[PDB]
Amino acid sequence: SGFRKMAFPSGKVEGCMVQVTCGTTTLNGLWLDDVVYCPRHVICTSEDMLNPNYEDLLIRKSNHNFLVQAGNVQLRVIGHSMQNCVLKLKVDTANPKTPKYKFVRIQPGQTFSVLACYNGSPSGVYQCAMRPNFTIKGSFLNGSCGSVGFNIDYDCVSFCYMHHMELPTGVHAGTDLEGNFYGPFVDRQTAQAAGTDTTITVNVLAWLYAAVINGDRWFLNRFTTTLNDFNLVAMKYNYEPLTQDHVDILGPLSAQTGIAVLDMCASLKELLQNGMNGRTILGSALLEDEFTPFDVVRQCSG
Amino acid sequence: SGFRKMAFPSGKVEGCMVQVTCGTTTLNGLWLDDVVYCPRHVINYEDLLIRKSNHNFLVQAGNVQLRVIGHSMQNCVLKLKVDTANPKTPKYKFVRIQPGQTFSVLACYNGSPSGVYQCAMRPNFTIKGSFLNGSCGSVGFNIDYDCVSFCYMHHMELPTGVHAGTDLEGNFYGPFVDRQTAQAAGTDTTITVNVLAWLYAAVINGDRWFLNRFTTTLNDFNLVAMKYNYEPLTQDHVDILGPLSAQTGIAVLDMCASLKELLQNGMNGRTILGSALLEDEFTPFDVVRQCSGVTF
Ligand SMILES: O=C(Cc1cc(Cl)cc(N2CCN(C(=O)c3ccco3)CC2)c1)Nc1cncc2ccccc12
Ligand SMILES: O=C(Cc1cc(Cl)cc(N2CCN(C(=O)c3ccco3)CC2)c1)Nc1cncc2ccccc12
Ligand SMILES: [Cl-]
Repeated sequence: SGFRKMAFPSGKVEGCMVQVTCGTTTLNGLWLDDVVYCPRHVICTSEDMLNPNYEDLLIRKSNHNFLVQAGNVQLRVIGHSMQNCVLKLKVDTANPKTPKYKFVRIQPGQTFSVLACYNGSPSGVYQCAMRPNFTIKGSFLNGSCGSVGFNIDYDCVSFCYMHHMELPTGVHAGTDLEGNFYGPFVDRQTAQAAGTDTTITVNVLAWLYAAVINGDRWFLNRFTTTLNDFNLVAMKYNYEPLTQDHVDILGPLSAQTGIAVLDMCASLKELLQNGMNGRTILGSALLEDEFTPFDVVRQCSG
Repeated sequence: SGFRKMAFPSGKVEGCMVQVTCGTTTLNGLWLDDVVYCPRHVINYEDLLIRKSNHNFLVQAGNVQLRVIGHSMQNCVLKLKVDTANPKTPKYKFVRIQPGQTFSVLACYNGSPSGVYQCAMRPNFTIKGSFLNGSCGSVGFNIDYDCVSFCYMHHMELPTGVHAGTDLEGNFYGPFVDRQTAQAAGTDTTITVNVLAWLYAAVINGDRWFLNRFTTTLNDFNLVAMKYNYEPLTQDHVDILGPLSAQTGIAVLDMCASLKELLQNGMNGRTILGSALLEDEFTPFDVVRQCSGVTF
């Protein structure tokens, strides 16, 4: 019993964190096999904030300009290349602690663990979700760039995010491990605004199923809804549209609890209308949207 | 910016988790040096233990079976001596924590780490954990520099879905016993010093709507705290929050006046750090560590 915002154990990623220094800038790098991955903005000077030409800045660098530190050992950079917004520093030593891993690009609503790092050293681990506006609500200070987001399945680490920047609203933007930004963001200090964020409806429904599995039913009602009427209502509270894919995805939790998806949708519509009336659901007075259907099944069933 | 429920990096503890099987029961063990610690309920415990041989305890560390060469009990923990010291043993201490203190839990099943989450020792000595059958022996810890302070070992789940366990010396937190008998968690209260720390975290992150011009006395605040099932705030708590008070410019009794108003009037549709409830599972130290980026 119980339901917590649970992160993956971070050890497999901790053994990959290194410090990358280029000039006056120091940030984190991810050392997998003989490559260190990090944000390409590590090559920017104070004059390359707004409109850096990374190809031009990179061509001027030598391998010995990149100082890479793995624990108390300086690694030797023997090559460098850029892939989209990530810099790949070839090193002369393969990381002996390289886990089984994959690079995966995630979709909005997906969750992942973040291992926040400073100076190549892990500081903490927390659970995140890719918001519908492609930002993440992380906890990051200056120096956290290059910290990564990941999931673990079996003994395989799926790296899905690399931290690049904080937007004016305190939310965070980054890329996958192929250097492609999530969202319409660029690794320039030109003014960029996150689009209006919305609630991840499918995740709220998953969390209501988690509540039912854990013994709570107070929010259930005798009603159902059509998918279209639900979306018309949900949109008025800035909830993401619920698609037939989301309904299908909720099938297993529906079968386990005996509450049809559209019946849970009617419960959600009522909660949006009434609020909680001093009650909580799984220790929260707000509807939680950073647990996916897959997270609920994993945490509640194994 | 941002403020998350953040756990310590778990790698140092992951390299200590092993599976312990005794008869039909399988649970987790903590392998430090040449000893595996686990709940004694894996087995009148003295009478049940005397009947066991070393080979009855099957200990698996990854894909390797360890050899048990001795067994002894310390309070509610069983100590299985093994023939091999754990090469991954970190620098560690066993520490007993107090209610209100937080720690990270590395939830494990079959000796394999499944997740990590941060929680607090409730004033009623339970933890609002997230555990399924097979999670016994999972541990709670804090990290200071490179030293792991192990403070909790999971033993059981109470009827309300909350959890009970011991320190690593086998002493239960709370008035619980390791017997398959209905036991109830006492009425819980809110960890006041932690709520104040989290309000300071909100101020540091730009959430100031709940601030007010008022201050209060420690005694008047505690009278209001008692009324709302909040733990008493001591002068030690006030002193502990001193750094956050100096950083934000909000004296602890000034934050207490903000807290009193929140308790008597509610949030009025507003939130603080993304919560519509007052969060009490961040200590003043947690706030300073997170809002300053300390590493391990
Ligand atoms: O965010 C950067 C550095 C950084 C990298 C890159 Cl690739 C881009 C940019 N920009 C992003 C977009 N932009 C704006 O939209 C803006 C701010 C004010 C008005 O407009 C300007 C800066 C900033 N670092 C840091 C990463 N994470 C947490 C930090 C918490 C404190 C301080 C820094 C942190
Ligand atoms: O709680 C035990 C096993 C266990 C160990 C020991 Cl030392 C004692 C006891 N009991 C004494 C405490 N008690 C109650 O007060 C209670 C619950 C329901 C009715 O009464 C439960 C029986 C149970 N395991 C598990 C650990 N964590 C999560 C689990 C989630 C599902 C199932 C089991 C889990
Ligand atoms: Cl995805």
